[PDB]
Amino acid sequence: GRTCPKPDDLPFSTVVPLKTFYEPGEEITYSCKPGYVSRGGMRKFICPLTGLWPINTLKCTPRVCPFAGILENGAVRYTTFEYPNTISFSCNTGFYLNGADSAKCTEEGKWSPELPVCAPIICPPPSIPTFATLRVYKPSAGNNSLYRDTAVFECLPQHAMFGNDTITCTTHGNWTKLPECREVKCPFPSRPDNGFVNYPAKPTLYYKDKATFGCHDGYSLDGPEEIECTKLGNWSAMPSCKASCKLPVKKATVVYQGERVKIQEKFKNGMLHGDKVSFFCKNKEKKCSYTEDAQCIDGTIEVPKCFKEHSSLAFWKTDASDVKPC
Ligand SMILES: *[C@@H]1O[C@H](CO)[C@@H](O[C@H]2O[C@H](CO)[C@@H](O[C@@H]3O[C@H](CO[C@@H]4O[C@H](CO)[C@@H](O)[C@H](O)[C@@H]4O)[C@@H](O)[C@H](O[C@@H]4O[C@H](CO)[C@@H](O)[C@H](O)[C@@H]4O)[C@@H]3O)[C@H](O)[C@H]2NC(C)=O)[C@H](O)[C@H]1NC(C)=O
Ligand SMILES: *[C@@H]1O[C@H](CO)[C@@H](O[C@@H]2O[C@H](CO)[C@@H](O[C@@H]3O[C@H](CO)[C@@H](O)[C@H](O)[C@@H]3O)[C@H](O)[C@H]2NC(C)=O)[C@H](O)[C@H]1NC(C)=O
Ligand SMILES: *[C@H]1O[C@H](CO)[C@@H](O[C@H]2O[C@H](CO)[C@@H](O)[C@H](O)[C@H]2NC(C)=O)[C@H](O)[C@H]1NC(C)=O
Ligand SMILES: *[C@H]1O[C@H](CO)[C@@H](O)[C@H](O)[C@H]1NC(C)=O
Repeated sequence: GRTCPKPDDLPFSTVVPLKTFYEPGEEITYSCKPGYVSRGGMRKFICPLTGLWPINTLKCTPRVCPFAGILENGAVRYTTFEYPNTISFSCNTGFYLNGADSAKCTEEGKWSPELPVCAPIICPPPSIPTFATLRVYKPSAGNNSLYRDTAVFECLPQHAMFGNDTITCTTHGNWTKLPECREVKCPFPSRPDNGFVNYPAKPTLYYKDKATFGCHDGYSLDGPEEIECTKLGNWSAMPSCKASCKLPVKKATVVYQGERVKIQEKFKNGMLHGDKVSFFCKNKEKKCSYTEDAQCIDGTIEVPKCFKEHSSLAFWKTDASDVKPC
């Protein structure tokens, strides 16, 4: 007699019992693999006497979990909400993912784990470090603060801050490291020789306290006119009063700050400490002029040896200042 051959292998199905051949009368059963369903309902067949399995209308397709394209305030990386695909989630900035970051479409046709949700990241109101007060804070959400919000602290009078004065509301619901408010004092500043110094009239001096200096006519300051009590208990700087220099020569064109000037004119009232200048002097041989420097260093200034000061009443030898450059 005849016999039916092995059954055609249908997509996403299972046949039972699956033999390579059947006797007329035997029965087999197609079933969609788990995670699939059929536009039909599980087809069974009995091997005909002809030995030819009938036409199979069985079509199995993936069960489809519920639409999950939208994630309020977030992104949903997906392909097709059908078994056994995986879909992942994430939230826009400001929000955190309250739930699993991904989920699969189970063979049952539901999402596992249950779809997550994006939620607003928040920090509770911040604390005030000792000896400080924050003047930059206002709840953005209820009694609390939202992501990347800020609060700014300013220490208390006579107290120095250590660490940024500004804190932000991090993704961890907590704020960034807080600043410190220690109290700092500075010793009184020493008066400068040939000069004087001033500062608040009180028992002790603390952080951010100002002290000003100066010098008697003959001298000038070699440091800033004003200084303050730094957070490290010492001062901005300690200026001294340095002696000015009398004009080195009677008449001469010199370079002061890259420009030519009449030295007797520029420093009519003497040169201050530090003032630098450049003298001109020719190079006999090549008949051109070059320049060397000099500077007022506390009452003294070394005019270059190469310099030659021609007298006003002589003039008859051209000045180095007027010789072509070298
Ligand atoms: C805001 O809120 C956060 C809570 O979520 C909080 O936590 C974060 O910051 C803390 C530290 O402040 C973190 O804990 C530390 O993590 C360090 C880095 O992690 C390591 O992990 C890697 C794994 O990849 C290992 O390879 C490393 O060896 C290491 O273990 C870690 O080094 C710290 O460990 C210590 O090391 C010390 C060294 O001398 C030891 O004394 C000490 O005993 C310990 O061994 C510590 O674990 C925490 O994980 C962070 N968590 C998150 C989610 O960010 C923040 O601190 C908080 N911010 C503020 C300002 O409060
Ligand atoms: C006010 O007082 C503080 C307290 O000492 C002074 O801090 C000192 O600052 C210097 C640099 O400005 C630090 O030097 C550091 O180490 C060596 C110096 O040989 C070198 O690697 C670098 O110069 C480096 O910056 C020094 O460590 C630091 N003092 C201490 C104890 O740590 C500050 O300079 C004073 N300010 C004024 C205006 O006087
Ligand atoms: C945030 O905290 C405030 C506290 O200022 C709460 O305000 C009041 O209203 C509540 C009503 O449920 C009371 O139960 C609180 O006792 C009362 N607070 C004070 C100080 O009297 C407010 O409810 C909180 N708001 C949110 C959104 O959490
Ligand atoms: C600290 O505050 C922020 C960073 O947190 C930034 O402005 C800078 O790094 C610091 N600002 C100041 C004023 O030190």
